[PDB]
Amino acid sequence: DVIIKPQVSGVIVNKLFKAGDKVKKGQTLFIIEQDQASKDFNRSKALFSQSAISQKEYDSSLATLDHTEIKAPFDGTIGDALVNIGDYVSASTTELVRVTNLNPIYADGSHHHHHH
Ligand SMILES: *[C@@H]1O[C@H](C)[C@@H](NC(C)=O)[C@H](O[C@H]2O[C@H](CO)[C@H](O[C@H]3O[C@H](CO)[C@H](O[C@H]4O[C@H](CO)[C@H](O[C@H]5O[C@H](CO)[C@H](O[C@H]6O[C@H](CO)[C@H](O)[C@H](O)[C@H]6NC(C)=O)[C@H](O)[C@H]5NC(C)=O)[C@H](O[C@@H]5O[C@H](CO)[C@@H](O)[C@H](O)[C@H]5O)[C@H]4NC(C)=O)[C@H](O)[C@H]3NC(C)=O)[C@H](O)[C@H]2NC(C)=O)[C@H]1NC(C)=O
Repeated sequence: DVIIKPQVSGVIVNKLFKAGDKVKKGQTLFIIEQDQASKDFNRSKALFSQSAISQKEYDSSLATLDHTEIKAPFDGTIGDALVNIGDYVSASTTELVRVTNLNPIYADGSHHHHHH
């Protein structure tokens, strides 16, 4: 009784899942690219340990258009795909795929919390 939803709004990049297969708590299934990979989540392709990329005038293409992998909420069963790759999608509202079986598990800690 749960539906797989992303964390942002952008465009599908890929799908590492199957129709009628099982899922895992934190298992990648979908992917969406957006102009916002959080300020404390994405680790970016690489870093600047030193003068290896010359950030002084390095390229910007290597630091943008990040991607957000959509991992299942909890192990169980996954249905089919509603949309396809290369198709723009909205925030969590996008119910491309849904998960069935198992109980509704939840235990994250990224951001957007009002429990203090
Ligand atoms: C997603 O993909 C992208 C493609 C990728 N980007 C690119 C371009 O490819 C993204 O990576 C980028 O973004 C991430 C995070 O979003 C990473 O950047 C973070 O980490 C960096 C270090 O590696 C930087 O942080 C450093 O600089 C800041 C200031 O801007 C902080 O330092 C300040 O504060 C300190 C403590 O308060 C010091 O100040 C104290 O000492 C002085 C000395 O006199 C004074 O007395 C002060 O008054 C003191 N403080 C107090 C309170 O009294 C420090 O000197 C000061 N700097 C300045 C200039 O003033 C930071 O340290 C943290 O600071 C906070 C509060 O400031 C403190 O609470 C923490 O304890 C402390 O850790 C510095 N850290 C280091 C290790 O040097 C970035 O600014 C930081 N981001 C943010 C939002 O803060 C990544 O490296 C980025 N890459 C590039 C190329 O830019 C990628 N990921 C994400 C998440 O987007």
